Formats: sequence, structure tokens, C-alpha cells
Amino acid sequence: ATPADWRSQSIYFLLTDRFARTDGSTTATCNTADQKYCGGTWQGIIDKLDYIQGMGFTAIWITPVTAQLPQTTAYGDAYHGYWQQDIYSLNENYGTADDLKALSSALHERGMYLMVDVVANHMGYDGAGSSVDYSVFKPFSSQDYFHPFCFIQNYEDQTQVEDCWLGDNTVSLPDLDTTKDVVKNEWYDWVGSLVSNYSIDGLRIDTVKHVQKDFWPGYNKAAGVYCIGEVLDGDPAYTCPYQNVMDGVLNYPIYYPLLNAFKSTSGSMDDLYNMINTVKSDCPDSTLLGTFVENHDNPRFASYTNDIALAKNVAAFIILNDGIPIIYAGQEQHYAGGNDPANREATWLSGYPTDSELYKLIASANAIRNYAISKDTGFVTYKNWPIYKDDTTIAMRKGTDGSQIVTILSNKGASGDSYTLSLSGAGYTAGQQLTEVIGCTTVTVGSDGNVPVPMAGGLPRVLYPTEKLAGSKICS
Ligand SMILES: [Ca+2]
Ligand SMILES: [Ca+2]
Repeated sequence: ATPADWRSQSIYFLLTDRFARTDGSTTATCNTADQKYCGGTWQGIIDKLDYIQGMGFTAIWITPVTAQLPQTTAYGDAYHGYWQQDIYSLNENYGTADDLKALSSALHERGMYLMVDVVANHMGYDGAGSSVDYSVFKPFSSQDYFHPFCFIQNYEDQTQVEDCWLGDNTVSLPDLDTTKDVVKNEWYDWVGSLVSNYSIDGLRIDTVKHVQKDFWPGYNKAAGVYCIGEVLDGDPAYTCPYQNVMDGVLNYPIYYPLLNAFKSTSGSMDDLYNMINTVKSDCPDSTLLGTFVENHDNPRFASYTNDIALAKNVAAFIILNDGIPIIYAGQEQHYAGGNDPANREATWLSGYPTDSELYKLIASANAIRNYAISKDTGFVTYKNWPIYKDDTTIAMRKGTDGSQIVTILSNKGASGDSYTLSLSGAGYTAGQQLTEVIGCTTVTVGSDGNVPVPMAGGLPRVLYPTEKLAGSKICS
């Protein structure tokens, strides 16, 4: 439930509707352009727990659970869960309050945490904000519970960004006035009981920049478990300060330079080394941010480049950076959907192969991370530090002196020449034996402390003291 506890977790983010069906189908059609319920359920999930778990994940984040407007709107169905009308009732398309129960239960039983996405900024309604029937919302049954109708025309304007409505003339999202002790009151109450009732460990919160700053603290205190919020802004100067009002925020400041460093063979490694330091110095606790390169609101990685060397590099950055690693369902199967709705593909259609290239990379990076933290209680709080950078390389170091992992990432791609990198600044002793745990090869520390790192095929390299791998299963 705890911030301090969520520090050692790694999350699999899935859209309930699109991860796993109850009949375990792997072929049922799911056309994204149609934007309708495809059929995923909470039972399908419980049924594919070994698939998540064998990638080394320790928790899953699932989309909102509240009862949605019922219509098929001009923009599709509420399959994503972000247009609620009734929060004391569940979206019957995913299952039953029992099902939601079993899942929290299968998870907990396997040592996993359950994170649930929640909305507080708004409701959803099929029509013009002007004709809304506030009598459908439960419990916000009067327009008196809502800011008056206006749409955000300028986002650089923060009071209108928080007080006007998101959405449009087609699908309107009635904006609550969270300023009133009533809105508040009910919202604090609800969050708290919801958590209790299904036993979830953390909350992912939507549209945080749309609610004025002051609502959150009590939101976060009432919930009683870790809250990570969505602040959709790339400026650390705008986003980080929310850390002053809730445990963590999603790493959007790192997202933009990370994508840009690995999306091309010419990506800038400077912008990323630089952003890694800025977030480390200016954000309250970089160790409580969530790292990500893909989600359902942005084109997937492989839409920008089909190179698997590059895909392999960004996946290993996210698992090994400071914070909670988050991988979006489909990333591991190299899905390449573009903007919404193309980036909400059903995971089942890949067949759920555990021998996929990104599946294996992800699994072997979660492996090391999971073990290091078994043996270095300082790892989750040691701040990642870029020790080196070149036009096609960056290398970082995290973990207590003596038990430190040194990751070497590169953007040379699936060609990328074969040459030796003499990496200085690792801080391993001379003559010490290191294991590259991705490829399970060994290298020996210099004499001068330099590590002759063998590079090829633009592959990521992750080093760790061979000695420290022991009663370890990492490379046998
Ligand atoms: Ca608002
Ligand atoms: Ca959102």
C-alpha cells in the first residue's frame, strides 16, 4: 500500500478490455478503428497471470472500474473506462464485484500488487455539454456539483485548464467542482472505501493537472496506499511540484528525451543524460516516479522504428532507471499502433508467446533488478547516475558501492559495428569478474579500473559482480 513499499515494484499496465478474454480466445477480432468493447475481462487476466509474472513483473495497473455511460457514442464505446456515470457500481463488461475480487486475490496470493486507475476530474455523457442530463450521474445528480460549461481553449492558462471541461460537443465530460466540500467529501470517502473493498495496493490517478492543487493531499491521505498521478506535461518545472501533493507522478519529463534518444540512430544522448540529472535534483523523490516509454495515449515505440536493438535498449532503460518501471501490454510483443485508437490493440491477438525477443529481454532485466534488490537494500534509494555518454552511448550506475549495476545503452541499432568500449567510472575493483546478465557473458575489470565492454548489434549490456550472483539462478 506504502510509497516506501512500491519502490521495489515493476508494473505491467493493461487495458482490461484488450488483454485477455474469458474464453481465452487468441483470435476474436478486435478492430481498433471501431472503438467498441472487444471483450477483455478480469477473469481473463486471472487466467494469464503466469504470462505477466514470467516476465518478472511484480504488479499490474488496470484501467478504471466504474460503470460507464451505456451508449455507443460517435467516438465508440467506453471500453477504456474513462467516461463514468455511476461510481458505486461496476462496469459489467469486465465481470462482477466478485471477479474484481478474485483478481486482487490471485495477485496477492502470488506476491503481486494490484493498482487500479481512477478518475476524479469528470464524468462522461453522450452529447453536447449544453444538453446534459445530470440526473444520470450517481451520485453527482445535479449540475450544482459541477463547474459551469466551458471548454479549455488555452492550456497555457491554468485556471481554465482546471475549471472548464475536457471533451467536446460530441462526447462531453462534465467537470466536477472539487472546490466544494461536498465534491471533495464524497470523493475522499469513495476512494477510501473502494481501496478497502477490493484490497488494492496503489492507485494510478487520471487527469491530476485538471484538479486544482489543493484537492490531492486529502485524496491521497484518504486512499491510504501509494498514489501515482498523471500530470501530462514534459517540463519538470511544471510536473515535479505535484510530487508535493501526492506520492509520485508518471515520468513525463523523462519520456520525451528517452523516446528521442532511442527512436533514431541519431537520437540525442545529451538530452537524456541532462534530463536524468534535472529530475534527480529538482523532483522531490525521483525514486517514486514511474518510468515508461509507451502508454495508450501516445504512439507505440515500434510506430517510430521497427529496429529491435533500439526496442531492446529503451525496455532496459525503463526497468533500470530510478522509480517504478512500467511496460504497456503489447510493448513486449513489439506492437506498432499509432495514436489513439490505433495504440489500444488486443494483447491476445499476438498469441502470448513467451519466446518473443522483447519478452526475453524484459524477463532477463527484471531478473537482475529483482535480485539486486534482494541483496542491496540501498538499491531502490541509490540515485541513478549517468557516468558516461558519447554520441551513441550512455551508461549509468545504481546500487550500493560494491553491489552496483552498470547499464550500457546504445542507439547504433541492429547493425551497429562490433568494437570494444573501455568504460571508465564503473567503480568495480581491478581484476574483478563481472557478468553481462543480458547475454550471460563475463568480462574482467581492467587493472586500472576500466571495463573492456564488448559491443555489437546495437545491444544493451548490464554488468554485475559475478561473485554476487550466487545461490543465483541468473545465468547458469
Ligand atoms: Ca477540472
Ligand atoms: Ca488521461
